[PDB]
Amino acid sequence: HGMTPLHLAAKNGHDKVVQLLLKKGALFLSDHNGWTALHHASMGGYTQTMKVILDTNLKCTDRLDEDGNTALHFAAREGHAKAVALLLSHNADIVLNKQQASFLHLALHNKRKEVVLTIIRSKRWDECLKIFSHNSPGNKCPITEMIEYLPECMKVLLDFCMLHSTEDKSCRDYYIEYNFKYLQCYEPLTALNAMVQNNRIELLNHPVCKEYLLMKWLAYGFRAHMMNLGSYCLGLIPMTILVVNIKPGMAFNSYLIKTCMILVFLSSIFGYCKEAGQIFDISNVLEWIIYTTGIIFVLPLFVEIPAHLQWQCGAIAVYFYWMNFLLYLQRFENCGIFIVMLEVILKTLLRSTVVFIFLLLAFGLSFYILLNLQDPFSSPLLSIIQTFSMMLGDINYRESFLEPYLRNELAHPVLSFAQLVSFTIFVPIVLMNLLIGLAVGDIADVQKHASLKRIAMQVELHTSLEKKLPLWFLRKVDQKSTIVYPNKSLEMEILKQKYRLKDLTFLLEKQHELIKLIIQKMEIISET
Amino acid sequence: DISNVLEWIIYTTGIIFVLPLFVEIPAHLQWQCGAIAVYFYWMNFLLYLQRFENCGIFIVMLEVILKTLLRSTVVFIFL
Amino acid sequence: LLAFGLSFYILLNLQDPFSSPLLSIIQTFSMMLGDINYRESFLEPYLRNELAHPVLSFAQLVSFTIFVPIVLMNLLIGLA
Amino acid sequence: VGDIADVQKHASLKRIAMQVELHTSLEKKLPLWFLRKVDQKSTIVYPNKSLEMEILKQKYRLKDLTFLLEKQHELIKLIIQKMEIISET
Repeated sequence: HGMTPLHLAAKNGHDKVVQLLLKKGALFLSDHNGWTALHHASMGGYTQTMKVILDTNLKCTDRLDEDGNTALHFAAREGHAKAVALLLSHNADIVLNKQQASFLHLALHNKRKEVVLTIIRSKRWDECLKIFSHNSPGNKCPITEMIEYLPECMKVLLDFCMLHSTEDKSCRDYYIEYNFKYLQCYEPLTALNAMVQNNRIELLNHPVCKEYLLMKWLAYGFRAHMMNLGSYCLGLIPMTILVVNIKPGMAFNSYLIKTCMILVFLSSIFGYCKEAGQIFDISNVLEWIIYTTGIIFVLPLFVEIPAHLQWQCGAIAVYFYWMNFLLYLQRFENCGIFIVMLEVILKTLLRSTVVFIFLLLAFGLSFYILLNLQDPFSSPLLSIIQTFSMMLGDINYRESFLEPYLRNELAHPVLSFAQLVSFTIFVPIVLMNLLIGLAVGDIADVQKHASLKRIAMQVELHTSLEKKLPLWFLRKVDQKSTIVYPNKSLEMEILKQKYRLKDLTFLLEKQHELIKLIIQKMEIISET
Repeated sequence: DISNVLEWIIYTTGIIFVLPLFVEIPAHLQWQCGAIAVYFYWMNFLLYLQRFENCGIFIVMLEVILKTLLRSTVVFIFL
Repeated sequence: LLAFGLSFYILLNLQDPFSSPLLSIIQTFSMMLGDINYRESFLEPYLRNELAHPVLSFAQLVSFTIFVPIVLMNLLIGLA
Repeated sequence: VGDIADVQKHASLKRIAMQVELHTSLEKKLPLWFLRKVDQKSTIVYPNKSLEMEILKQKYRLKDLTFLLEKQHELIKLIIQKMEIISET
């Protein structure tokens, strides 16, 4: 196979033979597949023998195999944290080699926890961040790979980003400093966008990232709504203060309404000045209704219109302004979840109303046919609205059933009561108890991961902004460091147990095979 | 066998509704038979959408609650 | 509530229980539970043609009766 | 709420189990010669138009482990059975 007795001695880790072979000139040969002996000491992590090799000649930390790997890779693959610490104790170079994968990434693909704890805790660390190749097909940054595989190593890395001094003793000046040099690399927010795609919630609740989002929020994110929503609120309020300060009947054409009339008119065509808004299709049809009927409302600034069509256009206007204003509060924090719940139930009900509109059509026609001569069932599309108005428990039953029954105005009396107890079972109880049960299942689904959802919403908001704002403006507003004065699991538990058991049974193989070897080579005379 | 009794009601009262195509009937019994007809047509039409994909689950939920309530209404009818 | 409260104030002004804002908006708050009157508020004015915008009001009403008594009150149960 | 969450517990399986019931109820009614031209058995698509099995996998690895420990321990009994000693007596 190519092996030379220095390599096998380092393969099974016996320090006393590897020192004497080096004392009798072992000459550090490379075998087939290029595995010099320090790779064998790394593959196994026999650090005592590794101390022997390093203290003699040092012409092995630079050797590459036929894969081009160093022994830092093979110590990281088998995950021997004492070995890499001994290797990083000396000046050991790092290369990307025939896979364009580096040393730190290779520790992460084998998911070895303890070595990358010791990597960041050791010195000579920041250049290992910088040595990851850009535009690599499998692993661009190491920090996004740490998000992809080992989140707890990211957590202790974030623990090094946060500083303290004078620990709440005077409590009037208390110093807390953060560092955000890790959350950068162009493409924005890459260390944080990786957290939500690998849905690592504890890293998002880590107080470095909360202060990191609060930096993006206070620099421009809170200012973004004040230019966005504040424009819309400038379109909103002069519609609303117009409708209160005039009666809904008459038509208009003092010294407060004329400026109010033009103000919604300019903001409507300001909405038409954009085909799409600058911040990233329910709102597209909604604003299009909003922008049409706003102009038609204040159209008596230019041409006379009848008051009937004017106020009709105001009805669609003021209803849909505040409806879309509810959609502008969707991208907030304290008010954000209740819109998301509201749209899920609305999307649940609207994909359910294509089913139960026939249920309404059944009772709607059957009440139209049973009790025609009453006024509230005098027509279809009056019987079917009344049936929709009786969904909640608004069955009238006195002026609709009893007071006509005792004067025998019921056409089919035994049928109508039989329809009614069928009705009062069907839509107010079993539909409305179905329709509650869809809500509780959907809201608990939302509240299952709501804390991740509002953060994933908020990091979406900045990344949708960051590809729109010019980068020269970014350069002065980013701070990348804060100074804070406060005086103003069961799945990964078993998964960690699986890797320890799989390592255990692998250690039992080499033990059993070696125990086969003592039987293969042991003399016997007395037992024969 | 819910549809078997349902169509059997559906098929009787349909004929009795349009029975003035052949023999004259009073209007009171005619429209009475139309009331059972148009109510149970759309009720069974809800059962034909049961075997669909986008509309399928809401019938299955509707029948479970109805089977829950109807095995409960033998108790609370005394209440 | 401000959307339907003004929209009912603008659609059916000439009734007494919507005769003013902060009377239309309390009545809209009182119609949260299923207290949509619908007889003396919609039907009995419609058959005498006292509705100013009839196709809009019913279109507002089925939008209303969906929105606040069902999906808000079923949201608000689901938070409980 | 208890019954709907029971339905939504396995609804995605339920609508599929409903749909495969629908075809199999049909397929034993349609004549097989009509089936022969309408089946295609190949498609061409243009888009431009767990915790239980985790422990269960761990049980089989542990049960194999303790079985490997039996043959190891029995063989380790065998080296004691056949090994000479003089100095320790």
